[PDB]
Amino acid sequence: SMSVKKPKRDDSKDLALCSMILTEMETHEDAWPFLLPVNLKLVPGYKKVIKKPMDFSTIREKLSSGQYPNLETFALDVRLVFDNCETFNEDDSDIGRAGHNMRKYFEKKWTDTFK
Repeated sequence: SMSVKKPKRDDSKDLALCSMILTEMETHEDAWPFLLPVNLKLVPGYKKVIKKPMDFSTIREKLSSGQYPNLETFALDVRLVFDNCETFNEDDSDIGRAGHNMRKYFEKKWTDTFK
């Protein structure tokens, strides 16, 4: 509350660290469904079904241009990638498995870096 602050967590290395995590996800072999925005002209359903599209390239632009206020908002866009994947793909498909793998991969790096 007013004039009563929790001790200050050092957040000066967050930007750098999220960029590292993002690079590691960009270079994973199961990143391919996620590298670029889904073509809304060529994939029936995607536009109407998926209210907030997200992909790694879009995350990378936002991070590089100060569009993440904190590490929580960045983690949200990353999860959104995989939640969208689950909404639109069967678990038993190459893309559905990629999404599950990439989520697991992310959540470990997140925990190992920040918790």
